[PDB]
Amino acid sequence: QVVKPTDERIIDPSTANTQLTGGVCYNTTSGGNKPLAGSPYGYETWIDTGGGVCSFCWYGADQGGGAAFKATWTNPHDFLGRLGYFWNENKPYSHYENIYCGFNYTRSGRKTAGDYSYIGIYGWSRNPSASNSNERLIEYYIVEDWFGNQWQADTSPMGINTTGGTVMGSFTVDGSSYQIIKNTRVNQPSIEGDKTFVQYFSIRQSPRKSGTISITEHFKKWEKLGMKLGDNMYECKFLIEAGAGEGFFDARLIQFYRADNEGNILQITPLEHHHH
Repeated sequence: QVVKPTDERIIDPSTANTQLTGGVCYNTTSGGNKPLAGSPYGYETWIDTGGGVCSFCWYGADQGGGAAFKATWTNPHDFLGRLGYFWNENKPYSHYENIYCGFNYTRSGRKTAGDYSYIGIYGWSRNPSASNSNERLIEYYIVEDWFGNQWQADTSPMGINTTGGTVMGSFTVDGSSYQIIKNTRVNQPSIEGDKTFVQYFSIRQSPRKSGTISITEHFKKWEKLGMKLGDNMYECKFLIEAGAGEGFFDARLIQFYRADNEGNILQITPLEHHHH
């Protein structure tokens, strides 16, 4: 019986379409999470110097929901820029309760991010007590949008031809069905070095550029399908990933908040209510 938060600090994503200015930009790999001053969030950049130049700019603590960013890339090799909650505190996802992200962005069009690309929520979690050694580390995506490619429209959701792995099931939340995929990465790079791990994906069947993501509902449905996250969630951040191409991403809103089952706010940016 989870009640949607209605708190006045929550920015309606559908009309949060005012261009932001005064970004602070990072053009190089950050080497993991880096906390931001005056902010609950941290950023990470993966900018591969064997490929092209990228830029990643945070719009700061006092506008756009506190987590808005802009990114540009020029023929990268798998650029990832991300910003949001960083945890790795040895607490399960359920400790952080009901997690929401309100977003609104523009981006470049179809075929401007290479053959694969991802926009949405991203992170990792650790489950060392899993019987299956392959499932003790988890990388996860909730995919709201992407840039399509030469063979598929950006209006058409990606499938397992992009993600790899196996369709485990589906559910409906936040106005769309989501396809749930599980993939095993065999001796691939990770936050624990090169090893076998699993990826969980929720793919939004109707892609979109603004709205609200009920993140915890994804964690819950993954868990009911046997896709366990374990007792140490690493992070929960908004992501732009571009395989290649020449494009941009520019958020007018990224707003994380957390709330209990009654809907009451536990954490939110900005912290204070809106004097005239």
